[PDB]
Amino acid sequence: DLKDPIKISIPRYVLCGQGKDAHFEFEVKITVLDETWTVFRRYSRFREMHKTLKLKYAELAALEFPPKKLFGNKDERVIAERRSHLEKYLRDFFSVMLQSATSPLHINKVGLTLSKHTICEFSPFFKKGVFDYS
Repeated sequence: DLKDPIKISIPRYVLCGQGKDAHFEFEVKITVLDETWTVFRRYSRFREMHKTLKLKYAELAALEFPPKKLFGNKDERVIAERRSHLEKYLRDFFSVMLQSATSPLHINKVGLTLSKHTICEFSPFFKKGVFDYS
């Protein structure tokens, strides 16, 4: 309960945009303790998060971010595998950030408060934009 405070899943993906602005976005469902919310994020956004946070926190050097091949990303099977790898990435991301003692989210940091608020402050990837919902 308090030892597993952040849960995360990507139950589905959705095709957004029309023409060949058309791209997949992943439905990220996140629960921190009591609070649950959902954001839609394209692969680009996950990668930008990883890059940004990997230089701020060293414990994230051990994390391997899933690559994207140049061709073949219109195949739904590729996208489905991506959903899985991105969900595993997010789950490893939180494992590291909660268990690394050097981390601002270390479960045992004194006075650590954990909420949607502190998570959204920690990374704006998780901040709700226009299609996102609680």
